Amino acid sequence: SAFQAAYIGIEVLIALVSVPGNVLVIWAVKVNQALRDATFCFIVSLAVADVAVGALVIPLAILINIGPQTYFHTCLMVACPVLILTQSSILALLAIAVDRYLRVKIPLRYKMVVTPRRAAVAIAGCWILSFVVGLTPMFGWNNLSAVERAWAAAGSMGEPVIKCEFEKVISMEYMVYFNFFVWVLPPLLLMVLIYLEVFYLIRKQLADLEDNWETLNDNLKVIEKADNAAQVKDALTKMRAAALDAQKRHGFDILVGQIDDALKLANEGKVKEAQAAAEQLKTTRNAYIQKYLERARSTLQKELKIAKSLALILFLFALSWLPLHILNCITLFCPSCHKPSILTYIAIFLTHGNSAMNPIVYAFRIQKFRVTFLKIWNDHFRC
Amino acid sequence: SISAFQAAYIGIEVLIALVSVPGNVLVIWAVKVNQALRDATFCFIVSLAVADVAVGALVIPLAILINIGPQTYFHTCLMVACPVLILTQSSILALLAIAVDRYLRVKIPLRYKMVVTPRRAAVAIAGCWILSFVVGLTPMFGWNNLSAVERAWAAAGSMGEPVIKCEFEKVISMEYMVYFNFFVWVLPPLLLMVLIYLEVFYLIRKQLADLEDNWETLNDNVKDALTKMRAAALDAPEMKDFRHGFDILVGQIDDALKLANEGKVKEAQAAAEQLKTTRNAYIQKYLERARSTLQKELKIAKSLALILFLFALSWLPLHILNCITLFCPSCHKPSILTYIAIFLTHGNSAMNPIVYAFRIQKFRVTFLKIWNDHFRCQPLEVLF
Ligand SMILES: *S(=O)(=O)c1ccc(C(=O)NCCCn2c(=O)n(CCC)c(=O)c3[nH]c(C4CCCCC4)nc32)cc1
Ligand SMILES: *S(=O)(=O)c1ccc(C(=O)NCCCn2c(=O)n(CCC)c(=O)c3[nH]c(C4CCCCC4)nc32)cc1
Ligand SMILES: CCCCCCCC/C=C/CCCCCCCC(=O)O
Ligand SMILES: CCCCCCCC/C=C\CCCCCCCC(=O)O
Ligand SMILES: CCCCCCCC/C=C\CCCCCCCC(=O)O
Ligand SMILES: CCCCCCCC/C=C\CCCCCCCC(=O)O
Repeated sequence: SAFQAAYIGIEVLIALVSVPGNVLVIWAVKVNQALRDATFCFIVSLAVADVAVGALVIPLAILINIGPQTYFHTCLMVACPVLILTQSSILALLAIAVDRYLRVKIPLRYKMVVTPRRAAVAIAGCWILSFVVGLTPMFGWNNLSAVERAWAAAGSMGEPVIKCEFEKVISMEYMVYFNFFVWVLPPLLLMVLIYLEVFYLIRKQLADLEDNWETLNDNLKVIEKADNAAQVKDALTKMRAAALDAQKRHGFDILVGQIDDALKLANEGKVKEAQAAAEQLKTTRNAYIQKYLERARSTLQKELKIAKSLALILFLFALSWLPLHILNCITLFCPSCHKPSILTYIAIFLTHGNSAMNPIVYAFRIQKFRVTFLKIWNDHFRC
Repeated sequence: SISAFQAAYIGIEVLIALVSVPGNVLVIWAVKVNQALRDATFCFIVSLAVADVAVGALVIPLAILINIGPQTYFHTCLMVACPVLILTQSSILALLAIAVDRYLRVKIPLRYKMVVTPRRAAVAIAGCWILSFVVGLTPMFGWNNLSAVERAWAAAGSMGEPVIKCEFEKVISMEYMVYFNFFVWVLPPLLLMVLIYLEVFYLIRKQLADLEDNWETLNDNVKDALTKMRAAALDAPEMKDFRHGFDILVGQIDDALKLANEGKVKEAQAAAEQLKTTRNAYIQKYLERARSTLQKELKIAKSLALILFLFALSWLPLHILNCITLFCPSCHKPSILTYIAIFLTHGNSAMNPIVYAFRIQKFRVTFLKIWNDHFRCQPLEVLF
């Protein structure tokens, strides 16, 4: 009794935290034009899936818990929404990971590559494939034949009426081989790899800017204290090459022009005059080049900042979801093994609970959601 | 071992669905892309289209599956019967919204934009669907023949839930269909809409009549003429040109009137010639633009009315059939009359897109653009 009330209460509480948060996430993206980006469009899809868990999956579980025995088909139908919705989440996250990859990987062609319509197609695909994976049990892959044998062996007519249990209607072979090994693990590992790559790229790109910045300062010391024009030329050419790398506009025009005006001397062989260019290059550097460096730093570090937040979401997803899979694997491979009910129950509470986390982590980590949620709260949900 | 009649039913259903789904998807497409259709009326036409897409994509397939399929549990047949009830109810309320929107424009044109706002239109839409789900899901809450079938199942002497040939009249209560759905949730909306449109026409025809009255008053027409011209003027980027056309006119009417106090006709003819120049210079624009904008209000109203007429004409037979089955269970009614009634209702989901294309100019131009830009296969036309 009190345990059932506790289950129902915890479920109700998880649902009560889940639904408003994700509705608020979906709200936040619609109102705010600063969140009109591919990443956020997938966060809306991911939020929608979480709203569906709290609004549909958790109520069904409670209704099945408090309810009577059901037909096989009834229990089979009720088992699928969570399979669809959980699958949608994974693909939605994978979309976010590849979107995060593409930005840093192909920044010049990003806007022409990743377009709203393509993002929409990608979204639609996730849901289509999610319905495909989640409805597979409805097509036939289940224990119907296994239960019909026991129903006839017991000697009962018509469709099997049973206590609605997941393991009674959904095939563990399906859950382990099809769902987990094909449709969970490879996306997870691929995403885990993609993020490592995303960090690797950003850290290297940050390193390259500091490399170019230090190269440009280091060679000014070489030019200012050089004996032979050959030393100055070797500095100037590397400074130029560094400037052409750093450019990948008009500050760089003015700089590279002054490097050419310096270089022009080095062909004749006059060091004295080359010091006059060096003083101007320092003026150009401080006039123009600091801006590019600082803005590149800030915009790269902003790419880094989000990546961590989006990674944390993946970590939380994986950490929330892996237990219930491990449980499905150990039940399949070791049916002889006993596994305590509390471990089963906390695993299930973690999965439903995962629908509450995203809105909370967005509020804590992502600045633009924080400012919006406050505005929505103040303007609409304030006492 | 399938009957040619069954094949014909399935084929006609499939064809109706094949005409219905693309048309309404194209209607929903047309409103989204075109900013000229970003108006309250069209926002209800999207909701009405969505309902029709659902008939062709969900209701017609379910009917075919039930037709070709086996006997079902009572609950299965009860569940499958409801979507059409929801969707049909949505249509009526969506049309009623359109009727009152058409009324409000002509009734309160000055305050229309401040009254009928996007959010209010959205709330109104949402309401239609909520109430539609309420009316349509009522049978799922309990109002059905379950107890009536359970008696016969036990009387036959069979255990468990009733398995039966899935028929509408076997699971849905006729009392519900006649008293609740038809008498409360169909007829009053229909009659109210029928009244609203008559009023909408009445207003527009009178407003058109008044402009021609003022125009004819001005052209027929010293004091008795001038006072009527004045009275007509008081009744009567661009607003500046109208304002100033009226300044130039009323100024010349004052310059004419100035003579009438003294009493000199000869000179007043000099003003009359200038007033005709002012009329043809400025006043024709106001008249013609008012004519065009009023006649555009008239043009849509007829199209939207035709949709109501077609809806009522498509839907009333199946209701009459439900009433006569309820009140006269002894009465025999031929199957063809039952079948054409049912074909009409599913068919109604195909009509709206077709009538929009024929009558409404802005949908016609859009459907062509969507066809050309997305669904064109010109190399087949070149291939011929
Ligand atoms: S209690 O023991 O009475 C009890 C009451 C209610 C519930 C419950 O809410 N169950 C819903 C979760 C069912 N379920 C799944 O939905 N999935 C799919 C996830 C996408 C599973 O993979 C799953 N595995 C299991 C168990 C776990 C270990 C024991 C055998 C399978 N349940 C799953 C539960 C208990
Ligand atoms: S044939 O006789 O085998 C046959 C095959 C298939 C169908 C069929 O597709 N029927 C679907 C229509 C069911 N139906 C409704 O949906 N509604 C609700 C409208 C919003 C009705 O009101 C309704 N009334 C009836 C009949 C009418 C005459 C006999 C009594 C009930 N069916 C309705 C049909 C036949
Ligand atoms: C018993 C199952 C019933 C199935 C009904 C299927 C239809 C589902 C309803 C969806 C709501 C559609 C809302 C459309 C609003 C359009 C708003 C707009 O014009 O922008
Ligand atoms: C067996 C029945 C399964 C029912 C599953 C429930 C799913 C309901 C929730 C969402 C489905 C529609 C997907 C819409 C995605 C829109 C995301 C976006 O706005 O980008
Ligand atoms: C056998 C497999 C069954 C497949 C059923 C199809 C399910 C499709 C569900 C939802 C499609 C719409 C998703 C929303 C796409 C729009 C994305 C956007 O523009 O934001
Ligand atoms: C009978 C009790 C159950 C009631 C359930 C009602 C389900 C409501 C479903 C959809 C309503 C939301 C429609 C959104 C309309 C959007 C309008 C707009 O913004 O254009």
